[PDB]
Amino acid sequence: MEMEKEFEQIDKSGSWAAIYQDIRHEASDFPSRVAKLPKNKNRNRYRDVSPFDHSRIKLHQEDNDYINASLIKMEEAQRSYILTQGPLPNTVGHFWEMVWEQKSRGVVMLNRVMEKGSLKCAQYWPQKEEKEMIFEDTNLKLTLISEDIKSYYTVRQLELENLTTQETREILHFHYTTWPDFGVPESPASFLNFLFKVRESGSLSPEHGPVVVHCSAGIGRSGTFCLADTCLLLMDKRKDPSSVDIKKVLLEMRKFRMGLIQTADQLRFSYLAVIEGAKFIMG
Ligand SMILES: Cc1nc(-c2ccc(C(=O)O)s2)cs1
Repeated sequence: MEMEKEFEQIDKSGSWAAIYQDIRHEASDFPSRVAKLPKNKNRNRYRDVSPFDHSRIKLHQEDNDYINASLIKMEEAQRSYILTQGPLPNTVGHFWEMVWEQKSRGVVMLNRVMEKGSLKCAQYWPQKEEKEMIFEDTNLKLTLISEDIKSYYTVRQLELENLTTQETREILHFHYTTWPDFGVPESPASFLNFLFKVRESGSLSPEHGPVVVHCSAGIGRSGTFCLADTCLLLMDKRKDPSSVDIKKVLLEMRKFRMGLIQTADQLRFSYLAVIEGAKFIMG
């Protein structure tokens, strides 16, 4: 496994940060005029990244189409993903209008609501069956239908209504619940267990809209979920599977959203995720 020799090289030489900065240095910088404007400044989780203007998801409202989210389109792999900030209290309604307008089936959440003592997002889904949520500003109802609580994650069925017209759709919320406060998980096994369960739902498949995933600054794990999925997929696609170069794939994703993969631990972990996984894919 070549990636693996290069991986092991790197390990022995203590080069993560140095490879990491290199990618940072060659990354893509694109304008983000929209995020940065006065009116839409209440709409951004702070500290947070900015959606480039060429890639941003447009809301279908005629007065502020703004949301902190991006479309990542991977031509080779035939995968698209929407990456976004954990919603704020003032943007919960926005988040669900995006999910509706974009025909998504799944939402993936890679963090806890509260971490390291602070709120990392607003509690954006109903906690109980009997108590649904109404977002008057975007005219939408959200009802919890079922909950499946497992050892590392939890999966939920949701029913979202478009109150203007009466349509309803099922949305599945996949939540990874055991990403440690500090660092990265030792083994990627649960992480890969989790990615295939999402795959299995149909939420990443071309017959649905793009999967919405949330990455919130100081903690932007989602980059890894996408990076990992795209490489594995390409390994199943090409003739020469050893030609998949995660660095290159990463930079490619970076043309669409700034700063995906937040650290050298996270890059290392990304290699790990893939190597295993590939290995499991061999049997
Ligand atoms: C059939 C599959 N092959 C791979 C890989 C095979 C070999 C690799 C390598 O040696 O680098 S990656 C992943 S899934």
